[PDB]
Amino acid sequence: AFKVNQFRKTLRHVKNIVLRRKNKERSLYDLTDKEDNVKPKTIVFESFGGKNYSDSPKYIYEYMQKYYPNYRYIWSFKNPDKNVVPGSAEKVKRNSAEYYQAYSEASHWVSNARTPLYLNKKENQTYIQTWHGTPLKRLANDMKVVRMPGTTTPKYKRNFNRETSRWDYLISPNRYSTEIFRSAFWMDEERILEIGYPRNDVLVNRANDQEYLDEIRTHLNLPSDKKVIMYAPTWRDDEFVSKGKYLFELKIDLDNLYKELGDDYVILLRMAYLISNALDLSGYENFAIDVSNYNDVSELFLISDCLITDYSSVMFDYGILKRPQFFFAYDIDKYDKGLRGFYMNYMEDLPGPIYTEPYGLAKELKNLDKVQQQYQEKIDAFYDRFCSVDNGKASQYIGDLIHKDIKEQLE
Amino acid sequence: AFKVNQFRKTLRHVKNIVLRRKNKERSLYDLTDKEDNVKPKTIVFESFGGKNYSDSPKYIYEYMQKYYPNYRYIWSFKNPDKNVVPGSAEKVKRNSAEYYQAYSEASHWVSNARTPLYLNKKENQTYIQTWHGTPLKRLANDMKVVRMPGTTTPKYKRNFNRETSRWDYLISPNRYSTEIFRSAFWMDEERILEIGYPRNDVLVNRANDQEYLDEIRTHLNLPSDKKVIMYAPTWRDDEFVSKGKYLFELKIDLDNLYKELGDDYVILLRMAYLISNALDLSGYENFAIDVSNYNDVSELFLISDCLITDYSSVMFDYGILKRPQFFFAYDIDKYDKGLRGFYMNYMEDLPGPIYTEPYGLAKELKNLDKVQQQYQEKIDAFYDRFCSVDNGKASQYIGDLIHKDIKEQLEH
Amino acid sequence: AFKVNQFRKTLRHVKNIVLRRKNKERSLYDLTDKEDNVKPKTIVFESFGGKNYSDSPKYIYEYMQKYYPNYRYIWSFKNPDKNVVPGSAEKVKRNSAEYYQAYSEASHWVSNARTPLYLNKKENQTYIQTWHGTPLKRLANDMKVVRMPGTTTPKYKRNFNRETSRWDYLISPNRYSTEIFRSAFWMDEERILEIGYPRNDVLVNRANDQEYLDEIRTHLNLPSDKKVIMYAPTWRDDEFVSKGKYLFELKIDLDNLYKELGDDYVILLRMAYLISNALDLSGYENFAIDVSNYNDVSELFLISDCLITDYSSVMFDYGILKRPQFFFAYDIDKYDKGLRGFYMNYMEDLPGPIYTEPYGLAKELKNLDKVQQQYQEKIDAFYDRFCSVDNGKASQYIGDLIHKDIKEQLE
Amino acid sequence: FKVNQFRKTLRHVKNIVLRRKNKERSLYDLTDKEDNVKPKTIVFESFGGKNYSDSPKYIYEYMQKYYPNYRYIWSFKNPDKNVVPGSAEKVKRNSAEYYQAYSEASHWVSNARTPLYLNKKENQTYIQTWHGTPLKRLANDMKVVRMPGTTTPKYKRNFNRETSRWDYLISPNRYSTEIFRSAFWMDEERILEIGYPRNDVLVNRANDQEYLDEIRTHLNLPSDKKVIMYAPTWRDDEFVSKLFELKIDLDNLYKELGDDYVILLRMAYLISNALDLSGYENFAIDVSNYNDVSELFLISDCLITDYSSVMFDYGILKRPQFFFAYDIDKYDKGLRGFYMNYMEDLPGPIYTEPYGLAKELKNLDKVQQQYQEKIDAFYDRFCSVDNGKASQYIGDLIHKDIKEQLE
Ligand SMILES: O=C(O)CN(CCN(CC(=O)O)CC(=O)O)CC(=O)O
Ligand SMILES: O=C(O)CN(CCN(CC(=O)O)CC(=O)O)CC(=O)O
Ligand SMILES: [Cl-]
Ligand SMILES: [Cl-]
Ligand SMILES: [Cl-]
Ligand SMILES: [Cl-]
Ligand SMILES: [Cl-]
Ligand SMILES: [Cl-]
Ligand SMILES: [Cl-]
Ligand SMILES: [Cl-]
Ligand SMILES: [Cl-]
Ligand SMILES: [Cl-]
Ligand SMILES: [Cl-]
Ligand SMILES: [Cl-]
Ligand SMILES: [Cl-]
Ligand SMILES: [Cl-]
Ligand SMILES: [Cl-]
Ligand SMILES: [Cl-]
Ligand SMILES: [Cl-]
Ligand SMILES: [Cl-]
Repeated sequence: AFKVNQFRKTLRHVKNIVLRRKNKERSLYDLTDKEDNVKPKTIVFESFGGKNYSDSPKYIYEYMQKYYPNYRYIWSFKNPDKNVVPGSAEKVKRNSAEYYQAYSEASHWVSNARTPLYLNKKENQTYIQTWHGTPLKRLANDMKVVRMPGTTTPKYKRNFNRETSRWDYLISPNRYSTEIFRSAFWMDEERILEIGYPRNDVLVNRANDQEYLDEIRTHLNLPSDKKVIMYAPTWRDDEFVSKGKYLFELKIDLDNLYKELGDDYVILLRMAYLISNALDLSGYENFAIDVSNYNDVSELFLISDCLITDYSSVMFDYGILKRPQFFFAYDIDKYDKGLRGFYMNYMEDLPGPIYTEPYGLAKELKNLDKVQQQYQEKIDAFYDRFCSVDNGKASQYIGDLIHKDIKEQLE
Repeated sequence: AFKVNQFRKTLRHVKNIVLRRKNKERSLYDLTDKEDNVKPKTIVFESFGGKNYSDSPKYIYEYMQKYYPNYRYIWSFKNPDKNVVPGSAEKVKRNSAEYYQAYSEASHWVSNARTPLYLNKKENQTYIQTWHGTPLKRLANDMKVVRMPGTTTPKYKRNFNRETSRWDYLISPNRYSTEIFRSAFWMDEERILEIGYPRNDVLVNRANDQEYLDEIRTHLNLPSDKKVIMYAPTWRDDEFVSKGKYLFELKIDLDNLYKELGDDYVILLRMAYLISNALDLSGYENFAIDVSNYNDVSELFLISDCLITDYSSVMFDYGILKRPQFFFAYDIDKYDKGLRGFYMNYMEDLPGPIYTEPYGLAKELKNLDKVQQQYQEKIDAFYDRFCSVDNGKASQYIGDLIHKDIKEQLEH
Repeated sequence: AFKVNQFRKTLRHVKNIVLRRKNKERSLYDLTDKEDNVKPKTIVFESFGGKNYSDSPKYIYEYMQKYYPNYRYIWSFKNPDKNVVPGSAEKVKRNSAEYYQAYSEASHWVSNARTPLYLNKKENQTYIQTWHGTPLKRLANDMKVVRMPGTTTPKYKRNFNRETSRWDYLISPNRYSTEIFRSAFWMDEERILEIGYPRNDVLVNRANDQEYLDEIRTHLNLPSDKKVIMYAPTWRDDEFVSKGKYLFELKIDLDNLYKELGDDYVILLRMAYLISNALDLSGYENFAIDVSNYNDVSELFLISDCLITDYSSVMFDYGILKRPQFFFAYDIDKYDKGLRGFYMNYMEDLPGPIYTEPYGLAKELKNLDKVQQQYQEKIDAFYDRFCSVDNGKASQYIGDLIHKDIKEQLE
Repeated sequence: FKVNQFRKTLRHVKNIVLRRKNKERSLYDLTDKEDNVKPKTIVFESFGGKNYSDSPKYIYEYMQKYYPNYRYIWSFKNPDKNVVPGSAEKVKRNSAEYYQAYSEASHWVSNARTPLYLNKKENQTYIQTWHGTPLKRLANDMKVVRMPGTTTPKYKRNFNRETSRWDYLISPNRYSTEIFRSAFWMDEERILEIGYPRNDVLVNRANDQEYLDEIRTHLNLPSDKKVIMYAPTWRDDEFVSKLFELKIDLDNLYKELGDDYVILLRMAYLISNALDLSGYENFAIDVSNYNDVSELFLISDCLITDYSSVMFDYGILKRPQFFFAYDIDKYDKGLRGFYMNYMEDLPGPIYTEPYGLAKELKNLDKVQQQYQEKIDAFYDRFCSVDNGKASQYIGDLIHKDIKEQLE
């Protein structure tokens, strides 16, 4: 009478219930997850595995809120109380009974990072995967070796693969990424929507919306007369030391930037969360504004006159605006010398100069116009390759597609 | 008080019974295994995860068959039928119900390699570990990376440490080794018995027993008029290609060795189980003798006039005989250039010459006595550092220790 | 070492879970129930094995609702949606996860009948048994033969003894009952609270509460000028015939009772659940009121000018009111001729006449004050033996015992 | 994965881990498939394994001669204390070997009930010889059974379960058949009226003077003396003091008959080792533990019994019987709790005092004429059926049965 798989689960759950394991919520879900639980107008959102309300899901959501308030919107979070969601969406805490109800019921899953393999994406449901940016470093399959603790390359890749096979829909911002995903994610071009990122929507539809460039600016208490510079270096293992209490000042040399640019500029510093609540910005008030904790990074872009980064997929997002970029790669030699661990030729076809010391960077920074002119060539070359595909309608395209998928399911 | 461990095993075992899983024998054992099971006069032996009747545990056991024949002797094998054990030992097949009774009951485990962590070594029993050679490559905790599929370096070292912590006694051949075990295996000097390897007993006790040497030689159908070169390279992953059906002839070049040394010598080829049954010694009959499957390596050392290896710990055992050794390291370049990946300075303090090419090896082999004087300096020095401790009396020291351990247990 | 009792339960539970047995809830309970589940201020109630909200456990629960609202009250039923409980108590259905949780946590059980042997009464827990009436017929240990199916006399006695051994306190109404309980129940005088029946409080406290008599009288649509007779015979197996679709009219002859008293009296029939829904009362309306399903038997006693019974322990409770009783023992012949199957001498020391034919009865029932005087002797003697204990503070004594018992534990 | 197999599976996990003794049984229950049956294996047991005796014996002895070729198995409580001739191997009850035997056999031969935890598959032919013509009513025909631990309905139920598995049931007479068809819930089609295999030697040997001689000197009996057998059934009433001499008055019998007779006492196993027979040496022989009872009847010139089914066996020899019913009042005054009319149609006199009994015993030949009538009426009602070829009939039937299975 009893099937073998149900049995294995039946025991697992007996063990979680009697030993008071916290995963009892999960095992129950495994036993009772039926293809019949799906409610065609329940859609579940989650971004970066629950840290945020943010990114492509946010916008795919905000659009679907203005055009179909009639559906049941659920968001998932690590700490639902510490997040704020506009509209009629209800929120669920990761790993609670509600969390699993939601994922079981939903006809659609919107997400921008991997969702856990312990969740059944039934053949009954559509998992739309937006991902979170054009790749610069190699990921998934294309990685060579991965000495990540607790997990080995083959196992890590087997698992990443089990997860992409669940992607009914994978978004792409460009053929560069489409070409890449196909190999890296074990995808079939059939399922890749080359429609651009919904989070990048507002880079197209608002680049000139002054009352809105002003909300952002006066939200951050930014000076009335000063142009904006964003700096966003990627995380580097290296630089962590001594409990993470007192850091050494940024290599970009802040005291310098204050001397050279303090009159004409202000610098939005966007660091990793560990450098940030370790950074003392005493006596840089109204010059360096810490911006690492700001929810929506696309808004930061809209108000920036240029973007200093190093090895980061954000250059591909900012490029939509065709503004100048500088690449402050002080540790470019420690990074393989001439590394092909990069899907692109970093040494040639990015839209700005590569600086290793931060002083000719600052000087150059004085006159943006000379840089915009000098590099207009490489900046447009960049815009056609990696940015020429966003409509401003990406949130629309996905949201509509959902809707469409859910009229059919309504027959 | 609810016993949360006992619960986890009753479930696991219910699972194995209902699903017809083969580990059902294992999970019963785990559920039911009490200290009260141990029979002070039961002793288990296993060598190389149950592949052989061989090595230290063989000798530790042969000694005991002769001086304490009244204890219950159980040997463990992957395939007991395909193994022949002298004396009174009963044999158990691994992962069979008897395998488990035998380890549950035994007051002493003897092994020369790792025994599985699913077996419970109660506070009640004594796990004596002999290991299987003086370390040259670095092992266990001393390793840097281990891209061994299925397991990550931390979780492999974790497990190893789990195993060594169960070693009540660990045998050692030399102060060199001891220093290393204490680190590589997480050992406390208290538990190390620097007494030499029981398997190396015959290398001392019988090295000049002519009649015994002759049983070994004629058991191997060797010429009478010819001296013996043994060749034992280690396993190389690199050299594997094409299903393991037709290897390329050994780098040592048999054809050349034949021309050069065919008149005075015969060469004993001791390879890995794979390079062996791919080899075609057609037309090297009575010169190249395949000897890969010969159960007792120590008997081979005894009849061997010199040894050729590369990076093997067998060089430390054969050193006991103060005979010549050549090191054909054809691929020394592809092993890190200058590799401290060894506990010793491989380029300097070993008992013979290092050859990267097999042709000047052959020549140098034509006159063993020159090599023996040329290197008597180094051969002796290598003996003082790695072989000085072997008594000949090592199966005795373990045999004794055990019996002495098991009178104590037959009183209070 | 190996905990064998636990092993036995783990196997049992594994068995129920895999086979989809309804008792899986029970066996989980047995495996996990532990002394530390007991919340000192949780108290379970149940009456007659979960049939009602009624009897002593009710009058205990209602008293603690007034003076000790702070505690957690749980009531147990077969069908909780079909029972109504005033106050703060939660209702658990029998044999359900919440029922077992309830008995696992409670510091005190209250019941008036036997509670199942599969519930563990930990040393931790105080089990109060109020029982449900002064014995007439002989019960438990004092029985001679019990040919009840599937179970032999020894095995029945063994299980009853198992139950009484967990009664931490047993209520008794009179020395006569104590004498008996002590033997029939294998009880220690020490554990017998001889305080009367809580369910019988109102017969002391409220006999004269003219406004309360009325709520009860108009609850039953009783005519105004008419006096009230209550007939309540015990169940007789012999009489059951024909699936229970049509009984031969009651031996008491309602047709006659109408002609004789249909002007002055109304008669309240309290019968067994099978005789009651087989009774045709066409044309006895406003004379014969079926009152079998009435929830509170004491309220009926209060408004009863006299009780007609036969071999029931109700004669004992109704005695507190010192009103007249008639014993219509039509079948006294069949019951042994001269049976000592009764703890008391039925033939001699009861508070009224033994009629074996219902015609003399009716006549006598015409003039009630003549009966009252004729027996005001036998009636007082009976009240001095069986009813002289109830101060109507019985519900209180128990509530305060519990409340005291659970102050001690809170330290 | 079946629900029945899962229940057994769990049971065995329990028995094995708790080292219960029924581990041997739960295993049997798990692995017992129809495929285990070996057509030429036959199991014998008599009285639940206390003996090598009775009908199963004679069926076995007969097949030991005409079919030495089959595998014969006998089941005992204490195999090391029983002597079995011929090829048969033996099994101890509730051992691995016992469940083997019973799973493997194509035929079970027994004379009393065999346990319900044993699986009688469609594959197997269970033959019940039972053990005697009923005088006390049994099984379904019982009124009340206050046997401790169990209830009348649950007892009749379990018995009905056992008889439902008797493929063949043996019967000594129409009178028994009548009673079996009702008392054991039996089909008349399944009853073989052939008489008792164990009575075979009462027909075939009664005049074998050399056999009679072995039996007689086996017991060290005197040569000039005739032989009386006394076989009073058991009475619960009479157990006391963890005894009092027999109500038959051995002293009197020794006085009145000691010079012509010798008296064989066949008692219940409990009165046997409470009896002191000092000073009756060579008059009263205790014969209560003698393995074979048909050999006793053979050498008995008469039988003194009371309420026992042995009168029906001994009848075959048309010899005088006596019925010392000293306590026939306690036994219900006039009880029809008997299938027959005791007070009438039995082959002998009902005595209630032992003294007129002793006198009548003096001259057997006069007893034998006085009663020739009633003795014949008795041989005709209850013993006419016995061929002396019963053992033969089963033996062959089994042989005849297992030539079929062999195709
Ligand atoms: O019978 C089990 O529940 C326990 N088993 C089986 C594995 N468990 C672990 C799990 O929860 O994933 C479950 C199982 O696979 O049935 C072994 C374990 O505890 O490590
Ligand atoms: O009843 C059974 O299913 C078997 N067990 C009981 C089954 N339970 C224990 C219990 O119900 O008493 C656990 C198990 O399935 O064995 C009794 C036996 O030995 O015949
Ligand atoms: Cl829906
Ligand atoms: Cl022992
Ligand atoms: Cl094998
Ligand atoms: Cl460990
Ligand atoms: Cl080797
Ligand atoms: Cl358990
Ligand atoms: Cl509490
Ligand atoms: Cl309900
Ligand atoms: Cl309610
Ligand atoms: Cl009562
Ligand atoms: Cl009526
Ligand atoms: Cl099934
Ligand atoms: Cl069983
Ligand atoms: Cl066969
Ligand atoms: Cl029987
Ligand atoms: Cl059966
Ligand atoms: Cl019988
Ligand atoms: Cl006597």
